[PDB]
Amino acid sequence: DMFIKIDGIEGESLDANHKNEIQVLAWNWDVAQKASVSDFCFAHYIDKASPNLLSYCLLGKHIKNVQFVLRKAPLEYLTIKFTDVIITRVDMAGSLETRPREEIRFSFTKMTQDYVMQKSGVISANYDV
Amino acid sequence: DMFIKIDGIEGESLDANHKNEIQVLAWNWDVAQHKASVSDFCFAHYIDKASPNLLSYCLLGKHIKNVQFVLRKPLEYLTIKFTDVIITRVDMAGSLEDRPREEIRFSFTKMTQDYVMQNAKSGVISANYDV
Amino acid sequence: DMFIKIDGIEGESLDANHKNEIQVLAWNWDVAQKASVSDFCFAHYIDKASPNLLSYCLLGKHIKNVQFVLRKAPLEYLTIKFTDVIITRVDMAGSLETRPREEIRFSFTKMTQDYVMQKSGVISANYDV
Amino acid sequence: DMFIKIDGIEGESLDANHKNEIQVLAWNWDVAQHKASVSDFCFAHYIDKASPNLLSYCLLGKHIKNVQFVLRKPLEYLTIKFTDVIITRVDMAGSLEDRPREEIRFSFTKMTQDYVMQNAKSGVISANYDV
Amino acid sequence: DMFIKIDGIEGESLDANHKNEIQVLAWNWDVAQHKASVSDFCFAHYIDKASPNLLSYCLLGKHIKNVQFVLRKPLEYLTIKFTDVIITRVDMAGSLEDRPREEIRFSFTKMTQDYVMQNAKSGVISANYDV
Amino acid sequence: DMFIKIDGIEGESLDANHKNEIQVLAWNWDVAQKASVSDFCFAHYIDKASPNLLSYCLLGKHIKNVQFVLRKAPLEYLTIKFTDVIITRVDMAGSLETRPREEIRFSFTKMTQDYVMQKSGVISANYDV
Repeated sequence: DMFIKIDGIEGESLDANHKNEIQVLAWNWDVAQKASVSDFCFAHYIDKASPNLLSYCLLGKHIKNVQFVLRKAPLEYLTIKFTDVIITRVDMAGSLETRPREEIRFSFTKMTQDYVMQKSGVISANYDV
Repeated sequence: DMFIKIDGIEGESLDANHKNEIQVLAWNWDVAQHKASVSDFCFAHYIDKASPNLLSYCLLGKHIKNVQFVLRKPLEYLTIKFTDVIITRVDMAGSLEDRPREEIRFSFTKMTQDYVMQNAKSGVISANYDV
Repeated sequence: DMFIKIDGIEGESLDANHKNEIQVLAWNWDVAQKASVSDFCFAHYIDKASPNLLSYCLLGKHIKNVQFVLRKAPLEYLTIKFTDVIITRVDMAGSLETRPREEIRFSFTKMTQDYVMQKSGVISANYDV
Repeated sequence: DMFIKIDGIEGESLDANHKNEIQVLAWNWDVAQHKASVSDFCFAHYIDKASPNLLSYCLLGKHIKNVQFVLRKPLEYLTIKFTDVIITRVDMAGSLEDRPREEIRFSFTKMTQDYVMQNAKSGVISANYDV
Repeated sequence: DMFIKIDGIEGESLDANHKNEIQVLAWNWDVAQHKASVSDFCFAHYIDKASPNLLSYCLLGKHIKNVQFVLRKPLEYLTIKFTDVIITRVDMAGSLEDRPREEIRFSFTKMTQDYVMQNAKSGVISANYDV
Repeated sequence: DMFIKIDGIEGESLDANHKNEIQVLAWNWDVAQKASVSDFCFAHYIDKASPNLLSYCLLGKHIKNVQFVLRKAPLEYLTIKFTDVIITRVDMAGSLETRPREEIRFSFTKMTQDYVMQKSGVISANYDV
């Protein structure tokens, strides 16, 4: 299970620990070679958050915190937290065979990546621009 | 179930609530921030009653006042309404591994997107935009 | 069933209503953005019309009328008629698994697109350069 | 069944009517009008008796007088004959998911294409062309 | 079975002989002669204990003294050891059709490659190279 | 069965007639339009020859003769012999599902291509730069 919590933009997950967050279907992020850091990318079904992701994109409205979480099917073993997020792309599509989905890309000035070991410690990275 | 209702251009859906609109097979649309860059709306349908009218409006650059696109579960949970539409592309194709189909792309000056929530509606979340 | 009737260039269909016309296997056509109108494209097996499509292509010989028809498997629900046609490409290929086929592209100065409703009216478009 | 007979370069077909010609696995050729632009004729065969001769003629730019390509149902229903041929390309390849094979492309100054009709022949329709 | 042991960056393999190293899912590396052009070494692993450290070293341009990559049948038949490594790329991705994974590419100033032969070891064949 | 014998660089085939040569998994070569002659290309599993192909590549060390042979599954029906060979590329990769493999490309100043007919004669080609 994968979830993303976006300040001011609710989704519709019915998970007990992530109520009203966005269920993530796919994601990616990369960093190359002072480094070149790409937009963070996720996919979700078109849902409650969709019209607000579109507005925020179209306006360049800033989002204070975003939190992305991966859970084993129930340890939340990976957490990435982002600051000063800007929604930079919204891509939607559907066909006749599940619901339509949308891919979102966003920028950020800071991040923290926490990985949780087992129950042992935590290993972490962060970055700033 | 997906429908598009285009002013002046009837389709041939036999759905009770969408009689004579166009049944949509697939669609896509995007927006990116380098003012947003907003793509043409794209959809596919079988070649039908609407096709020759769509081809004319395209060839002539003829404006269309209102277009309404709807997805349904049976809740109509997403509606996108576009204003002042111009048909920018008509691509048709068929093969023995079919009915032939056609992709339509179009311009617009404004749009509204409404997502409708329901509980076991409660409400609608909306966005709108204007060139 | 799909058929194309080309002035002066017979095919070998044994259909009762389209005797000696060309059976079409695939086709496409597109129009974009005064519009940009592409060549009309069809595929057929290499047949009686093939050497004449090749000659006409190689010479730039003009063809007065071409008629393309789609039939439900028997209403002829779509008709496209073209004027002043030029054969602009001939592409042939085969393998070991049905017969070889050939793709033909042609230009035209005019067209009429008739769609037939049911039995009701007709809706039509045309264009000229 | 597909055969190519190339002057001076025997293959190893064991077909009765095409003894010692080259069996063809695939081919293609095209012509487009921007004088027509006419592509090299292309075919594939297994690496065989003809291959090292084909490779020599290519390397040397050696002219070949006549090449005859035939498709058969058993009516030989299409024949293309080429004149003054130059081998412009030899690409060979093999893998454990085989016999290795080789694609050959060639130049020509003239060609004739004959399509033979039969009823339950009646005739032939032909085209020819000359650089 | 494939392992990579990276100085200062533990993984979480539970293999007896490679405890706390990184299990590798796929890799690639090449060298071409136009001094040879030598590519970054590339590998993939599941997102694990090593990932945030790998991401830090990348972001900072932090040098890593020794990296050792091993393939095993159970003979460890190929070992490549690299010296003075810099992490040049970190690409991560997940989907519902999974654990997410991550590709890592890295720089190096020297490497040694040993291939170990055995009979029913007898020996090792080696190559080494230095920028 | 496909084999390649490289001067000074042994492989590990256990075939009786090609003991200690390199088992080839795939190969290709092409010649186009004085002709443009590509590098000869073969794939093999990472094996005894691998570290020496890498060294020779990295040094530009010359190899006097290379012999490539194809055998029916046992007539050796095709032989290509190369002179003054240079290893120009080494590309390795593996995954979780047989062993890793490596692709090798090499240059040469001369070659002879012998094809064996049946038992009849031989047909041959060669080239020099």
